[PDB]
Amino acid sequence: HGIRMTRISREMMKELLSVYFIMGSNNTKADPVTVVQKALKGGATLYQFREKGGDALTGEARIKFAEKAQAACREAGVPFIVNDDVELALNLKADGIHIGQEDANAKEVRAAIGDMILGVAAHTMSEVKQAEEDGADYVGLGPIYPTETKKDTRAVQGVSLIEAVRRQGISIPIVGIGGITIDNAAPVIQAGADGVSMISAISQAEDPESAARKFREEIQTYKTGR
Ligand SMILES: Cc1ncsc1CCOP(=O)(O)O
Ligand SMILES: C=C1C=NC(C)=NC1=N
Ligand SMILES: [Mg+2]
Repeated sequence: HGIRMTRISREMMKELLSVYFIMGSNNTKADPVTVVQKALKGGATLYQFREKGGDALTGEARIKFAEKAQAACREAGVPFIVNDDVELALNLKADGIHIGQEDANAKEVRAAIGDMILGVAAHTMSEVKQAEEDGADYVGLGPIYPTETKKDTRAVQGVSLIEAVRRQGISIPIVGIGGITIDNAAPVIQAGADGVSMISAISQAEDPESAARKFREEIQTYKTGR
């Protein structure tokens, strides 16, 4: 994955969303970069650098951690997506940026990043359609299930929005997020999602590599079966 000179295709974007690992240093008790490396080795298809909050690294320390995580992704041949930080994404030549509703304006971000991958968090039909109109390459829908990893969370919606979006004929790449585990991932794909994203199921697993591998196998099976 080099410098993109064209918008990513729907097909490729959907493949990348399969097992979307998201992590910051405060999401694990182990060595951060090591966990990322293990998740990639196990089979994560996309990684999002999400380092924020009172327990996260800041300044130069955060930037250096970002560089190492990006290096790990490059070694695994997996794209590196930055959460919220547009400047960081541009400075590191990340493969993409993921933003939320409270964040900035998707239209503005799309203009600033050229043909880089753009993900937008959406919780309602209106937000999903607006994200598509603004030029997002994918939307993250959730919380699907209960989760404490992110406290300022919206109401749990199961796979309701995913189904609604598909029923309306919207084909934008979708990834589910929120309390997803190997045990409850299948229904997310069955509802019409193109993959699952998670933090704790992998970051806090006693065996992150095996957890990621189990996810990879499960998701592939269900994509073929739907
Ligand atoms: C970042 C985020 N956004 C909505 S729910 C959530 C947390 C995902 O963490 P976990 O996979 O551990 O529930
Ligand atoms: C809120 C989010 C929604 N979707 C994804 C993929 N990541 C997030 N951090
Ligand atoms: Mg955000």
